[PDB]
Amino acid sequence: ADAPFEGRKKCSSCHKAQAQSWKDTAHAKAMESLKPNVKKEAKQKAKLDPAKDYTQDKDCVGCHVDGFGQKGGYTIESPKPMLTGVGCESCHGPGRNFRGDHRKSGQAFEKSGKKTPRKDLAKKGQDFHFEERCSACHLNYEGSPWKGAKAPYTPFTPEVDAKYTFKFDEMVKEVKAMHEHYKLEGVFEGEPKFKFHDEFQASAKPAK
Ligand code: HEC
Ligand code: HEC
Ligand code: HEC
Ligand code: HEC
Ligand SMILES: O=S([O-])[O-]
Repeated sequence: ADAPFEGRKKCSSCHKAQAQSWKDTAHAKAMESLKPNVKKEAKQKAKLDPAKDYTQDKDCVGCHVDGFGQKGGYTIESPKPMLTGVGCESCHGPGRNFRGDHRKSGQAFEKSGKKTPRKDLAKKGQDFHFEERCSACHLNYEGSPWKGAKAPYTPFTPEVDAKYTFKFDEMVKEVKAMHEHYKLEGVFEGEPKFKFHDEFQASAKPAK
């Protein structure tokens, strides 16, 4: 089983606070990095060509868009703007099947306070762990600590520069590059629950 990708539109329409915050992160602008003459210095350090247009190179786009190589995902032949940049489904998982449960569950909660178990969403493909997905992009290089590495690899590795060292427990809390967290009403409950969920909700900004 597995759900296809659809893009950021629906998620963004119901979750405007996260979407507006996400919009300003490096992830949202990931495709701009593949354009000619952008990030020239970093590209030279990694021995890449600073003037090359890498926006349609299959050795690069896969980690700068949503669901490359997966059903419903971004393709160089049909590069959907709503799948351009590392977006919502790249971390939360393809949403085709679970976004429907977010709608119905939210309606049920608004009408009667009924909560829905996270177990139902995980069954529909939602990710509440994240490590593996971040790793498929950030730790995808030869000999990396992550067991799933396979080409094409990311040019940006600790070997190129120590700043490219990725540690999940640290980076997932990187407030300068992850979307801000906002308070949830509590529609969903139970396991699997992200290990830092309560920590993030206790420190979250008001839903407004
Ligand atoms: C409106 C019809 C929604 C759409 C479209 C999507 N989501 Fe949703 N989501 C919705 C509700 C009413 C809730 C509960 C909010 C609350 O206050 O409790 C959610 C919740 C989430 C969560 C949090 C899950 C948890 O562990 O508690 C996430 C991470 C989330 N939604 C993500 C998400 C994504 C990526 C979507 C696009 C595929 C998406 N949602 C669509 C309502 C709606
Ligand atoms: C591939 C589809 C990715 C997934 C999944 C995740 N990240 Fe990522 N991240 C990716 C790229 C291509 C970039 C660079 C964007 C650009 O063009 O500039 C990034 C960047 C970050 C950063 C900022 C840079 C840094 O400080 O290291 C952070 C903090 C980051 N990414 C974190 C992160 C986490 C915690 C993820 C899983 C929840 C995650 N990323 C997934 C590509 C991809
Ligand atoms: C996933 C396996 C990737 C492939 C294939 C490529 N890139 Fe990407 N890129 C990836 C990550 C995880 C990051 C973030 C690194 C960090 O920690 O900051 C990036 C980042 C870039 C950047 C920005 C670098 C910086 O600002 O210092 C550029 C310019 C970039 N990537 C270009 C690029 C090109 C041209 C690729 C094909 C040759 C390419 N990347 C592939 C992950 C992945
Ligand atoms: C990986 C780099 C992510 C991207 C891209 C997006 N989100 Fe996210 N989101 C991420 C994490 C690790 C978490 C915490 C999980 C938890 O259960 O605590 C979240 C959480 C949310 C939530 C829950 C409420 C909140 O924390 O604000 C929502 C509604 C949510 N995310 C929505 C969302 C949307 C619409 C995105 C695309 C614009 C999006 N997220 C991208 C990691 C990542
Ligand atoms: O519909 S409720 O989750 O705001």
